[PDB]
Amino acid sequence: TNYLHKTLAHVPEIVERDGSIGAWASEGNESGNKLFRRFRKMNARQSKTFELEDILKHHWLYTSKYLQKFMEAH
DNA sequence: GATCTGGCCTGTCTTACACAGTGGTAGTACTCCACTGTCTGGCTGTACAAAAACCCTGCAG
Ligand SMILES: [Ca+2]
Repeated sequence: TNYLHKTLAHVPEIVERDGSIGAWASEGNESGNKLFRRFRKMNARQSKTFELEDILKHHWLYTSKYLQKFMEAH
């Protein structure tokens, strides 16, 4: 199997090349698709010319350190 | 084999059923900038009088 060669063959080499493995997973991005879905449901403009423009604008807003920092939630 | 007739099909006309909700854009009717000088009315040191509701008291029964 492919996964087996990967996990036996370069793991020490890669964690030497970088210093971790999970710290470069695409994992998080598959989560963020959830986000996209939700936005499309609720903050749509119902116009395919703009729908993406609006979605991207709201998304970017959602992913700024600034506004999250305002989200204290001690 | 001619005839007939109820039941079936096509086409018809009529009453319903989703299409909100979301963002960008604009006109527009409603509201504070700075500058002002002035006045009323709450505040404050005690002393003075006026109401209120009870508690005792006293006379009356
Ligand atoms: Ca209806």
